[PDB]
Amino acid sequence: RRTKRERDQLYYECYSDVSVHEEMIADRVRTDAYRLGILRNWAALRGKTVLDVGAGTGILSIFCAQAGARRVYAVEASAIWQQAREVVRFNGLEDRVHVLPGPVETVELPEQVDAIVSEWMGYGLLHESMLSSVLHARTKWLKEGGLLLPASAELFIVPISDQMLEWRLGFWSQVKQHYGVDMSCLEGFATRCLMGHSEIVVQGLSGEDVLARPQRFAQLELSRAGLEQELEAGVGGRFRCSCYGSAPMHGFAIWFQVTFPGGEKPLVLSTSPFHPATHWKQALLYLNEPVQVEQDTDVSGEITLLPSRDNPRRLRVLLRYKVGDQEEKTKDFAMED
Amino acid sequence: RPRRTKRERDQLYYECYSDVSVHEEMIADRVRTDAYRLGILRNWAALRGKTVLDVGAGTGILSIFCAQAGARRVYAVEASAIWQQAREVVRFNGLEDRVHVLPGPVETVELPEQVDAIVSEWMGYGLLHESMLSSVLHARTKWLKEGGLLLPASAELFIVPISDQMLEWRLGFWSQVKQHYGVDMSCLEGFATRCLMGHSEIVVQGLSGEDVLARPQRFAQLELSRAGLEQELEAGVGGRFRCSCYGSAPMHGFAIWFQVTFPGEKPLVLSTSPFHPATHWKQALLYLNEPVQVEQDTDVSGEITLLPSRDNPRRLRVLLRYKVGDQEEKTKDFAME
Ligand SMILES: Nc1ncnc2c1ncn2[C@@H]1O[C@H](CSCC[C@H](N)C(=O)O)[C@@H](O)[C@H]1O
Ligand SMILES: Nc1ncnc2c1ncn2[C@@H]1O[C@H](CSCC[C@H](N)C(=O)O)[C@@H](O)[C@H]1O
Ligand SMILES: *CCC(=O)Nc1cccc(-c2c[nH]cc2CN(C)CCN)c1
Repeated sequence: RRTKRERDQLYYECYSDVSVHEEMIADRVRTDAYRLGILRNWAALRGKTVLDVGAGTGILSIFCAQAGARRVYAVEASAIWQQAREVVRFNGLEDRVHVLPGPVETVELPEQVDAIVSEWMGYGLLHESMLSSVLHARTKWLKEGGLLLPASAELFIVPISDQMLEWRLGFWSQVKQHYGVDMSCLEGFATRCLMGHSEIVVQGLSGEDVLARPQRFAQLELSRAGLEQELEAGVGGRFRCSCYGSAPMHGFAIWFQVTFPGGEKPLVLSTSPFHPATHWKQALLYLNEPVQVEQDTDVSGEITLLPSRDNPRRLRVLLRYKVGDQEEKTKDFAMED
Repeated sequence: RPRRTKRERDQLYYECYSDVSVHEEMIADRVRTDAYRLGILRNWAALRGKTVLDVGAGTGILSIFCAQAGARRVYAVEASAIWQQAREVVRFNGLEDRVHVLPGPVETVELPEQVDAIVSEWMGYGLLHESMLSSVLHARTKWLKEGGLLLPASAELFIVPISDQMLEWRLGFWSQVKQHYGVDMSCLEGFATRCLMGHSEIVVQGLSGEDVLARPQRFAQLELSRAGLEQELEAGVGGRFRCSCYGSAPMHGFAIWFQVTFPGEKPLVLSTSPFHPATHWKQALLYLNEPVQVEQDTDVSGEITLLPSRDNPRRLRVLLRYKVGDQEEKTKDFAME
């Protein structure tokens, strides 16, 4: 029964709480990437004007002030804007950073800007669907030739064997050795419960969980004309890879990176399991049950990321896949609550 | 609260026990599962050739422990769909003539006879969350023979003031931002305090000795054979407490926890204390709206009541009144997260 005004109310109220901003600012990989991406673009920002789309606690806007921006419009729709105003005033930057309450779509800036900065990425890159707000701002408020930070995003997929899941499935066969009762027969049940659902699971993996070379399946250049329409229809594509070895394959992980223009050279913020952990972790797409793979087992497929039917802020993933000689299968996932 | 009928609430409660994760967590809790295993086997003399009712058999584990103790017949009653898994575990262990899995609530299930003993793991967070105890007492009245065994036989509830070191780290986070990022966010401590302490939810979290500010106090004792215990549960259980603080510390509120006792041999105690080995129950934390500074010998006293919530009688409510030093008496009314 959820309307657009109610959905947006609930979405923004979630960002009014401290925990989510604590988690974001405690993410050093994330927050340093933005700090360093901003400072490397000093030449484009010094004396110039910036729009921070979704300013939160104000931190990115203040990085921009510190890079030399003449003025920063810190726009924020959640009640956290009040915290941002307090932080700006506390750092003595009222004259340089103007906190503006409300959605960026309807906010009134006194001028167009030279640059946009935004941390808009959700789980699986596109959960929350905030990118359309950034693009709306770009069209409405960014000067011709202005700077967009980050400037692009890329999506990757790979087959995985999730070590933690494997222990959880193996648990039931270990009951006998712990307590002298054989519960190995609940393995099928544990599998139905943990793998047989159609939810995207957000969980951090290591490189040892990755079974093949990761494949890029989409590239999003934020300045590309028609990107809004692509997001609505769905982004993605085909992939193919070969497994390294014997492993119980559980499904796929997806992740992203975003890239900032260089000064210097281009800075990449990555959420790969081979790279230092971030609060995004990776987004796991589990098969209904494990499939044993071997060295050189072919894994192919096709994936589309799109907004859900009944909630446009909820990521949906449509997956088609083939593991070795098993027939092609499909699975339709939605982001877990 | 959005209105649900009794039948609907009960259905949602049992459906949550139909999933593997809670049973994995319970069985992985070695402290819990070995307490019952040993509590049952120590009572071999009262169980040899005798009949047992397992109230809320789940995956069937306690019922099988009872059969292993020499029980002649065990009735494994389970209202959640997990009864199907119990039935299969029993068959797989070759115990189908001794352990009989019976589906449905213990309140309406028909046994062929009264029993010599009841075993049940009925304890929720803060002991009484879920309100399962009344079902065990219902089964005692209806099915347990006069002089019959009850496992466990009693429960006790404890309270102590705490300085949560983890919470103190989270509140101090905003003062550490300048060091990492060159942006001063120390002014958000107040906001973080309102968010993390100002709510009225019971927070379930594992503490240790370093978090405890005084000698723990027992505030209630529940003897399961006591007449009219059912009525006490509905009216609320609890009592007054007092203690004296050990040293200087920001007091954040209180922790409560419980233990239950099995008849011996000597008597086995399953404890959920922060000074004892960790369990899945952790402790239940009752935060004040903001920290209060205490000193050595600061008097902390009050009265605490645990009772069903009004809208959901399976949700634990806690009525607390307390006084720290010469601060005025305060009250706070909590509900389980
Ligand atoms: N259309 C919109 N207009 C304004 N703010 C928005 C928005 N959509 C999302 N937001 C806000 O954008 C923020 C994304 S999280 C990023 C917070 C902050 N920039 C930081 O880096 O720490 C949230 O605070 C959310 O409420
Ligand atoms: N009134 C009732 N009748 C039957 N089962 C009940 C019940 N109230 C709760 N239960 C069940 O009691 C169990 C409590 S959890 C304990 C599970 C199992 N005995 C073990 O020790 O691992 C749950 O499976 C729950 O569904
Ligand atoms: C499933 C119904 C329900 O809400 N149960 C509930 C609520 C909170 C936490 C748990 C839980 C989580 N892990 C294990 C358990 C059960 N545990 C508290 C022991 C119960 N006898 C369950």
